[PDB]
Amino acid sequence: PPGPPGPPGDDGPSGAEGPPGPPGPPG
Amino acid sequence: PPGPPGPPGDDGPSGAEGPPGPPGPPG
Amino acid sequence: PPGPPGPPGDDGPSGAEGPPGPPGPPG
Repeated sequence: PPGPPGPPGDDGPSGAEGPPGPPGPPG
Repeated sequence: PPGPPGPPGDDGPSGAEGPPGPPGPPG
Repeated sequence: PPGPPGPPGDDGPSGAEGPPGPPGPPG
């Protein structure tokens, strides 16, 4: 009689920080 | 025998908001 | 005995794009 499956894995790491925004308005 | 490994974890959470974009064209 | 835990999940999605940059320098 084999054991039950192990616990579900942890959630992965957080994704990277988002890319920079669009360029600002003209001065 | 031991049970098999558990189900794979979910994807991680979303990253933080990106930084501000480049400064606009000069006046 | 129970199995090993599942592998940790994938890296999450990227954070949202940043806000628009600061306005350009003055003329």
